Amino acid sequence: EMEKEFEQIDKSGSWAAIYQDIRHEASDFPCRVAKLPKNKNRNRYRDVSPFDHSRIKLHQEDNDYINASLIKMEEAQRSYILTQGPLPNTCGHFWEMVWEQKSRGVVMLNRVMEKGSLKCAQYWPQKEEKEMIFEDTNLKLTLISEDIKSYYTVRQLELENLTTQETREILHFHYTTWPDFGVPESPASFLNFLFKVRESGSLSPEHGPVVVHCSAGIGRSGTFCLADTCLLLMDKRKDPSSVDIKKVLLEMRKFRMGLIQTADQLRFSYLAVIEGAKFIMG
Ligand SMILES: COC(=O)c1c(O)cccc1OCCCCNC(=O)[C@H](Cc1ccc(OCC(=O)O)c(O)c1)NC(C)=O
Repeated sequence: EMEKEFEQIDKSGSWAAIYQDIRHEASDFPCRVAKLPKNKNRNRYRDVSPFDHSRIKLHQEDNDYINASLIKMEEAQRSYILTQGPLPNTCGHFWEMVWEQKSRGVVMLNRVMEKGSLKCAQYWPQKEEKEMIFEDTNLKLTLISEDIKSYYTVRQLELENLTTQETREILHFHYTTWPDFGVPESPASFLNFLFKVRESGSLSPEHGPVVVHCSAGIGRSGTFCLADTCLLLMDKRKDPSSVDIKKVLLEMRKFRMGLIQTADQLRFSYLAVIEGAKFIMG
């Protein structure tokens, strides 16, 4: 399978090379809207922008920009919205996107503070009695319940459109033990987290695209979506060994830049997929 290739790359210690090999072949499209001066304060990293063709547009006549990309995998029949961790002034935009895109789940793969620094705003209420209201996009957010586990937390939230008093349940999956720029020692916990997301229905067709993010929404977020899509493919195809992870990644990079930030994450993606495969086949 892809495991065969794994050893090959591992025994010859050529990951770094194979990873750079993908960076060179990766797609490159314009990000003009993201670069407008008008949107300077809406971007966390100047080097991490959404392409124009695949960017998510907010549904407002004001400024429709938000650093977020719709990754649409045709064959896998799955779509994901990869975005940056919300900034102090984009939290309203963030929840507007979730509402407008009909998303059921939000997957956060980073902690608010990492390496002693702020990597994202506290964009969701931490206490039931303290609901948040985003005045700029006229939305109300409320913590309904919370389940704290060893390496991840699942929060049930309620998002309400104050314009129409319409309400929806949003599931928040918080992977809290993923070292920044690194990868877990064992993919098991990662995979276990992925399946929890799958079991909630948030990745299903009857719902809008799941919202995935870390700090930049490319490294850890990339690893999450690459593994999910790969497993889904082996699951659907008549040949579970026909799934080319490198092909899947590149196909994803057509929609957002920098997916998979280090050769290590690439190696981890291979592991996560290979291991997750053991389940996909009985
Ligand atoms: C490796 O670079 C690429 O693949 C790449 C490319 O090929 C083409 C265009 C852009 C690319 O990627 C561009 C990213 C370059 C790396 N730059 C940085 O460290 C940060 C942004 C960043 C990136 C990944 C992160 O974690 C992700 C995680 O692990 O969860 C993160 O927290 C923050 N920028 C600055 C200057 O503060």
